Amino acid sequence: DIKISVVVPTYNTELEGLKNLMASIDKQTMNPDEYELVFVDDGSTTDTYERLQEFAETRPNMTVKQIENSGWGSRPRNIATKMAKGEYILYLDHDDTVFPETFERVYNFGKENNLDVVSGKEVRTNGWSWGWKQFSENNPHAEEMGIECLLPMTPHKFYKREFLLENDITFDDGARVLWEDVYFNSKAFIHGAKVGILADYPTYYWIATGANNSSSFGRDPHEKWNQINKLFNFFKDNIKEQRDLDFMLTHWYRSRVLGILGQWLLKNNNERIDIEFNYAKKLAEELIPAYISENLDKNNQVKDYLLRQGDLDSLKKLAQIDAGITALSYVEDAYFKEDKLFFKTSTKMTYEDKEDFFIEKTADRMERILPEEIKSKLPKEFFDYSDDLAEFTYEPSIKGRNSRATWKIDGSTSNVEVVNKKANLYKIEGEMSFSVQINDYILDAADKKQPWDIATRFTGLGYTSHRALTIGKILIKTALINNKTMIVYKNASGLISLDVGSSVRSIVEDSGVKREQILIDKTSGKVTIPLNEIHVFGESLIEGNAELKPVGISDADPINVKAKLIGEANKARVEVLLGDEKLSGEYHLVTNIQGKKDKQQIKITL
Amino acid sequence: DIKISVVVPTYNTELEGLKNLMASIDKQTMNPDEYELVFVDDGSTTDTYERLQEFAETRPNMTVKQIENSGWGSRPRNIATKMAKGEYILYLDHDDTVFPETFERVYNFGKENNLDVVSGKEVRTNGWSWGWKQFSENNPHAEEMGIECLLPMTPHKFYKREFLLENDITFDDGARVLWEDVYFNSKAFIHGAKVGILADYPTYYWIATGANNSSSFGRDPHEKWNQINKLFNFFKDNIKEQRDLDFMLTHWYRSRVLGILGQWLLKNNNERIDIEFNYAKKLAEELIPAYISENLDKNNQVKDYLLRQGDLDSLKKLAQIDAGITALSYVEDAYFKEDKLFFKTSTKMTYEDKEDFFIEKTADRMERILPEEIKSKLPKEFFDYSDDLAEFTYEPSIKGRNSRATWKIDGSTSNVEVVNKKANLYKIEGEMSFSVQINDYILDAADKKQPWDIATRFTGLGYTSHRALTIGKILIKTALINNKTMIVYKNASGLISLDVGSSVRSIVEDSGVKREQILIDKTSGKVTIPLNEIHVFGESLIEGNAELKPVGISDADPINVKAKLIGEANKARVEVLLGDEKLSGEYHLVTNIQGKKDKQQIKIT
Ligand SMILES: O=c1ccn([C@@H]2O[C@H](COP(=O)(O)OP(=O)(O)O[C@H]3O[C@H](CO)[C@@H](O)[C@H](O)[C@H]3O)[C@@H](O)[C@H]2O)c(=O)[nH]1
Ligand SMILES: O=c1ccn([C@@H]2O[C@H](COP(=O)(O)OP(=O)(O)O[C@H]3O[C@H](CO)[C@@H](O)[C@H](O)[C@H]3O)[C@@H](O)[C@H]2O)c(=O)[nH]1
Ligand SMILES: [Cl-]
Ligand SMILES: [Mg+2]
Ligand SMILES: [Mg+2]
Repeated sequence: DIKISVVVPTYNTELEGLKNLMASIDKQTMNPDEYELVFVDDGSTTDTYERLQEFAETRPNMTVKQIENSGWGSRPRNIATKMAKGEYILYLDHDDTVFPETFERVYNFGKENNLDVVSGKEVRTNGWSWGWKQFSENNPHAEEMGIECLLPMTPHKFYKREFLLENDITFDDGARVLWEDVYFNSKAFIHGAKVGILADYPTYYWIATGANNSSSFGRDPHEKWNQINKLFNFFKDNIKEQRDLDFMLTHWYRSRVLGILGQWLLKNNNERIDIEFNYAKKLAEELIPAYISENLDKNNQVKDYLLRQGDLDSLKKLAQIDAGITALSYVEDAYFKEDKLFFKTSTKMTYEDKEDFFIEKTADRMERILPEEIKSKLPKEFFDYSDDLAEFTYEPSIKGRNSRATWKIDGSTSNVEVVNKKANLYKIEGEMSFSVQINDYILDAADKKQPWDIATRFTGLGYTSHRALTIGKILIKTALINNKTMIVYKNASGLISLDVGSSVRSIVEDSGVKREQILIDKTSGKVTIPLNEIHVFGESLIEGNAELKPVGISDADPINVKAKLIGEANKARVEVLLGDEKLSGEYHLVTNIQGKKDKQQIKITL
Repeated sequence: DIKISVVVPTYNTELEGLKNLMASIDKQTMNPDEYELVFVDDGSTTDTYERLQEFAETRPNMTVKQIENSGWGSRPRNIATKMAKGEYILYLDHDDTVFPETFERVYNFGKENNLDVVSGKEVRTNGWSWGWKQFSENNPHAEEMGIECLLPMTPHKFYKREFLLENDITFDDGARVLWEDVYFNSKAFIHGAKVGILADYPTYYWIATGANNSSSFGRDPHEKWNQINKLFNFFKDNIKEQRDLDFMLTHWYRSRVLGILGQWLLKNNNERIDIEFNYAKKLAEELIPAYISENLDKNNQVKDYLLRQGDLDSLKKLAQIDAGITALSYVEDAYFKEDKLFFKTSTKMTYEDKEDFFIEKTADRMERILPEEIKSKLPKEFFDYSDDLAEFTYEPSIKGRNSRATWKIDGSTSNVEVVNKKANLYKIEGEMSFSVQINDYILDAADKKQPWDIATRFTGLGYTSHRALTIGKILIKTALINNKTMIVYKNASGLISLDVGSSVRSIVEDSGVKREQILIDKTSGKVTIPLNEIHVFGESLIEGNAELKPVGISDADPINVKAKLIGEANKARVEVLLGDEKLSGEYHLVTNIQGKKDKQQIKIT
């Protein structure tokens, strides 16, 4: 009785990625006798099928089958679903990987709460978030929130196999379609799936390669909007719950239809803009009710209005007025305190991190700044930000540079003010203070030695700016906290990074060394090297080593000796143990804690 | 009867650079009967000597001579100076050029005021200024200021030949030559030269190339500092007036000795740092008197005190703390009013255009923010800025992108405030308002069709930040002012540029067209294309042409037509006068005013 079936459609699969896929499944904490691997090759030209069988040689739970090419992943996933015998199915693409505890955590979460779909936290290579809303907390009763509980609607979730089979839930392969994972997840919810969200552990890594697509399907504007029309018609005809239908109509109208009416207009030729604008206008009139836009922000209500009027020229004019609106955060102070790293940051809305972004106070109204030729074409309520000045968000986030996983940094406090800069003009300014407990984000053992990058997420007046936290001054601060070496620093791009476990930087080199305070107890053979500036909390002992070379003998072998990085009584030191090495004269001394050597140029005389 | 002699030392000269040099000499407004060219070739490995003899065949006023290679430009200039016959000598290098009206303006200024040296405005390829202080106004009595009137001490000035001969002022001839033009200018002032500054017209273009400033001295630390000791010994031995000695001592101590104790410490290896620090310490103790440090700003006093204490570790920490301090200006407003373009800018001292730079208030002192380890080692007055919160400057400037010439924009009002942001911390914020009268900077004819780049200059607390003016939002605004097409815009690098004369952009393209208000007339064959967004001041009548080409023809060869951009009242228009040419049909209309053609998709049938 198999707990999990891994459905993997392959087609001309790149060999290295296929090997990484196999290693990520082999390293599951779940016992191998309790999951199943089903690979369906979709008529590959490469030796992919031969290699899939070569992989299946060593695995009594991996099944491989070859069919002729179907042009997409829908057909192989459906056949593999009919071949599977596990309780839950994971649709794993041939270029992705899975985190090592995914199978065990997901199944126990699904079995305990009797879930039909488990939406586990998904990681993507690029970006500072993915599912920032939906992956914010575990929710075993997520389907009570509505169909939103399945976003983002990738197919990389865990589905109850008998639920799919009893409701005839398959990927649309009889027709050629984009967003097949959106159809698949919506059908799952329409038939009443009990959904749970597992957000406290990264379950799936969706990897950005360089060859994600090479087909003629979807690249032209006519096929694109044919697919968009088919998706909206699918919602209006199949979603029976009014709340769920309104969510899907609002979410997809805002992102894919109104989404071409902003900066997109500045990145495309007039021939393409004219084609897509007419399609979008026609869809709004034909499929999108007027009430959908009443629950949108002021800016999206402006785009919706001008779209239905065919006033593309005003939209182009608005795209240029809006070009560059953003909110970058600067570090006001960064310091360690007890076992945490503390930050104080500040931001404001600007054009491209330069002059201030402004709104106007006219009478009792807080208005968007527009030329009077634009304001004379719009309902006056659509550029009035009065009822929106308290809807600002300002939050920190972190991202592991190895795992690519992103997390919100909890416990932060912020405050956004609408301040009168000059005359009747108002700028928007934010301040925020937060701390980082690095253990919150260390889930796999690999996470203990990793660089982390800090970012801030600012939303308001309809704009969203999620950008790396930055600092102008040189920032280098080290800490030895409960056996964790930590270095917060301005990296070479001017952004804020945090190294933990000497992944990229040397804590001895960044702390400095009191050279004139080095002690040499030659009877015990112990060389003590006090570190200069370092925040030490708790007791630490990190084993490492060091290298000695006789000065002047430039070709000499390193003399390998043991070393210890010690934190105690809020001081840090490196102790080098000479041991049985007989030494006489001056020597270069280089410490090697956690695989990172210092550049302090230490010389001792023995 | 020669007014100017042009001394040109040559050595393996690039042909194109020499041809440009010869071209800029021929362009002089002065009649060639009143100037001469004296070339001394320092024994070139290339054909440079035979190229010089070729240009001198057609010009009777050019003398060419070759010598054995001396290794530097000092000896060839000295030899050309003995054979020159003019009243004034200009030392011109084999990779530079001269502005068209230099000879005439310099001689007239020098002869009117009986000057031994005319220090004319020098222009460099890179940077937003050159001689920002000395080249700020004309001064026929510049020697009243002291030896400072000759900075920057390049050899690219005009020297009365009789004055050089009578005082035996020659270029330093040696096997190891460095800053020879500093000695030459200093010796000129030591011998009591009447100096005049010609600031209102750019006289010399010192060009940067791919082969500049590559020699053993200045590339090797031991020879570099041996030359620095020669220069300071020269100052104390030869300069006799205390005012001039104090200036040269302070200037060169600050810039070349203390100048390695800042950001230089973060760009060099510890081996070279130790070598040059010990040289700098020994030189400060032996050649620089103690009172010299009292002429310096607070940050330089700190560097001087820690240098004499040999405290390199504190200096390295201070450089780390100081890294990135700057001041970037943003456009708060930019608009055309009357005949000028108006700007409202703002700035604050920051680290790399990010978080604020702060100073800290304690009791009655405005202190630099420093760690206690360093504050404990410093005299208390040296990190107290309170006496220096008054001496901020905030000024605008312009640079011609073709001529490379830089100018200060006058008439601006600015205000720098020290603002208590939070707690006891104080930031430094400045506001500025200025206008641009482009006729101020149009001197030569080529200056009419040029891009102009705008910059701001901020100084205070010992920092100097001269950087391009920048804007984030899309900025495109056009103007037609007294027969001038002017377009202020954000360029491809996010900086403020002003195109005058359509050197980059089509003013019709950026202005828009009232398409429905196109007045047609077969009575005279003149169509009228009104312009939408443009600031029109005064009457304008620009000349140009246009084309007419039908729709959808394979080998469509257009027909050329006359066009005129008209500026009348507060509105602007294009008059594509046809008269008599072709027949009818659906054609296009691409105007071509001042060599720039619009792309607004105009069709007339
Ligand atoms: O003719 C084909 C083409 C693709 N595939 C399979 O389709 C999957 C996705 O292909 P991939 O190269 O990973 O595309 P991506 O763009 O990275 O994948 C995203 O976009 C796809 C297209 O919508 C979705 O199917 C995926 O779930 C989604 O992660 C893989 O298992 C392939 O083997 C086939 O089996 N046959
Ligand atoms: O063996 C040589 C080498 C150079 N030169 C001349 O030296 C002059 C300056 O050299 P250049 O190639 O122009 O270099 P730059 O770095 O541009 O020159 C700057 O730096 C020089 C060294 O201080 C000064 O002499 C110059 O005036 C100054 O413009 C030119 O006229 C050369 O022909 C010679 O006569 N003989
Ligand atoms: Cl440009
Ligand atoms: Mg993929
Ligand atoms: Mg040169």
